[PDB]
Amino acid sequence: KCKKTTTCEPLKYNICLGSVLPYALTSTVLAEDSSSQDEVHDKLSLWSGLRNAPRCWDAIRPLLCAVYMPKCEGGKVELPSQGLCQTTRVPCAIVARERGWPDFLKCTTDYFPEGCP
Ligand SMILES: CC1=C2C[C@H]3[C@@H](CC=C4C[C@@H](O)CC[C@@]43C)[C@@H]2CC[C@]12O[C@@H]1C[C@H](C)CN[C@H]1[C@H]2C
Repeated sequence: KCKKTTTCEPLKYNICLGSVLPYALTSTVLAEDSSSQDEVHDKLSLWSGLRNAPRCWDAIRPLLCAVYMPKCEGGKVELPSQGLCQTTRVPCAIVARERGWPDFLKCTTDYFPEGCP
């Protein structure tokens, strides 16, 4: 569905690349490059190397937050939508040409299901 069974843990940080998150629990299961919130914070630091291109940086940040620090509640996590995923393809093409999107950040419907509420 638009949710995935997981383990909820309390957010280590209330902040995701400049934005305050209106929830308290999260999970790392969507970010398949991170096995803890420490590594999540690490990989987000690396993602911050993109803020020299405000074009992509303004687009990719909701995506990064939705994937790396998603809202968890009752053993499930909110999955990022196809709509959100698609909006980053063009303005963040620099990511694709210089190293390439990780598989969990590519716009397949398994990671980013269409028609989410
Ligand atoms: C910021 C940046 C990126 C960090 C991203 C990478 C996509 C995938 C991952 C995997 C993820 O686990 C960690 C973050 C990482 C490495 C993306 C590629 C483009 C760029 O790398 C260039 C380096 C260059 C020196 C300057 N310009 C830099 C930027 C255009």
